[PDB]
Amino acid sequence: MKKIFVVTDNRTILSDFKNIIGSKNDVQVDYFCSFKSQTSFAKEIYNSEIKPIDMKKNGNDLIGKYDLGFSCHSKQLFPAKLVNSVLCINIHPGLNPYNRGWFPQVFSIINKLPIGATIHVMDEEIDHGDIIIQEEVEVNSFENSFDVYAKVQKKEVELFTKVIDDILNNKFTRIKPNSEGNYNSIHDYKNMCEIDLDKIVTMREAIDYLRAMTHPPYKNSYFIDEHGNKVFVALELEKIS
Amino acid sequence: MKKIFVVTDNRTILSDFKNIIGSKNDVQVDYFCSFKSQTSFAKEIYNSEIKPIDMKKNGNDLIGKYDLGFSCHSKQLFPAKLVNSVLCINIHPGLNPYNRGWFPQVFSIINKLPIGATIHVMDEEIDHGDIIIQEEVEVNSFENSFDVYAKVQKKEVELFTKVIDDILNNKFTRIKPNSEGNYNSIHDYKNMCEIDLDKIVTMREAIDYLRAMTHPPYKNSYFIDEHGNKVFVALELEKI
Ligand SMILES: Cc1cn([C@H]2C[C@H](O)[C@@H](COP(=O)(O)OP(=O)(O)O[C@H]3O[C@H](C)[C@@H](N)[C@H](O)[C@H]3O)O2)c(=O)[nH]c1=O
Ligand SMILES: Cc1cn([C@H]2C[C@H](O)[C@@H](COP(=O)(O)OP(=O)(O)O)O2)c(=O)[nH]c1=O
Repeated sequence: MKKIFVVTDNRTILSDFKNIIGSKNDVQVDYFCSFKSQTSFAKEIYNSEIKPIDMKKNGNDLIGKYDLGFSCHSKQLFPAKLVNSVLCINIHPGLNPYNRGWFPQVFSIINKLPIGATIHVMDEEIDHGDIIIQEEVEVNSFENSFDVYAKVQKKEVELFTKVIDDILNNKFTRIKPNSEGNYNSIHDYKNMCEIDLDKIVTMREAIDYLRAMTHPPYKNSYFIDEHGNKVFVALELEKIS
Repeated sequence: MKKIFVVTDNRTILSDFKNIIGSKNDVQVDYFCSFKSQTSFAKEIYNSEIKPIDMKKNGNDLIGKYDLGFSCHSKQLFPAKLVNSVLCINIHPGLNPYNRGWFPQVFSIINKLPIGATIHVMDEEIDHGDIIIQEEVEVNSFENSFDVYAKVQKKEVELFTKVIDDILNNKFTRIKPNSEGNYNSIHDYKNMCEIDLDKIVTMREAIDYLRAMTHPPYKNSYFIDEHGNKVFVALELEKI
């Protein structure tokens, strides 16, 4: 009777996991989310389908109570000794080791490194340890950050569905990542948000930039005009074929 | 009793002109439209508030019956015999002589020549005769073609309200354009609509181009991608 914890701040992921994991024998599972997340998850917390936790403070208190941990779309990072003492697996919206860090799909639309989904064993470093399973996702011309994120998310759930048995059976793939690849900080993102009106680019590049920064309902890219107006920009694309 | 004819394919222009002209004395006004609004105007047709006409063919059959002609957001050209037969005045959504012909505001957002409304006497050429009155409108950074056009169309009506009494009394300002300006044909406009993915531009330029091509509900600018899907693009801006 494996005992499992799952940390997420995503409703859709929370719902998919429950589905996949609740289907399984010999499994008990507690679900946690973050404190920043008290409202998004107000009906479910109150029903206690999930429970806030400060992983920074108290993550290490789950040592000894669980056999297996999962992080999927989780606002928080797991403490080292938790990760070094319990098997913790991350289900991640990018293709390690490319565009590790913040908003992988945004950076992929711009810099053309592969994007996809990875499930990997957690280590002390971010998006860094043994890969269990991962798959690339196509970026089409007509897609923005939101469409690519949504393909990635679905691939995530399909890949976890494919490997959850092996993991609960504690016999599963572990492959070293092939290079260190690259990381993008939240500051790297923030520096791209302000459009530089004088920057020289092809139309291809302006479009790829505008679509990479388009993800309803967020407001991301902007310019500051003459009169000091702050104007946010988003792009819409439609395939007519 | 001054006999006037008005040609439009726009509902709000139609009821605007009804309101303005309809508050004047000693005028009798007939309204016309293209056969292409037959359906979209059917209810006004049945109430004889307006009546389609095929200008190309039978426009000249208006010769002799009116003292004064107006065109405003019509789909049709007045035939030239009708033009030289009576005073015909165009109420026009551009600032003549800049960006005459197609979608003035779209070219102006890109090429920066002014935009505005112009009320002008019609001659045989397009967007060309003596200017009665016209006024520039501003293009702010956050506006697309829809936004600017709406401002221009509001201005058209304003200007017309200001000069209709003069025109009715047959003594109104007519100045010649300061130059021949420039004209943009359908061929110019269509070419502008296909994006050149390889063209080098500032981001200012990319954004001005795309906002100039944004005009809900239409789909205007597009690129052909590597699989030859035709992809239409539009931009949203939001001053915060
Ligand atoms: C905050 C924010 C998000 N987005 C887009 C791009 C992101 O890839 C996507 C989802 O981000 P999110 O914060 O909605 O939701 P998740 O990916 O659901 O978020 C969680 O998992 C991530 C791995 C963590 N880094 C986040 O802290 C955590 O909240 O939404 C934007 O376009 N603009 C934004 O300001
Ligand atoms: C027909 C069409 C119009 N437009 C925009 C540009 C034109 O300035 C604007 C107005 O033309 P239109 O809506 O044809 O109506 P009316 O003569 O009643 O105004 O719509 C497009 O952007 N694409 C199109 O295909």
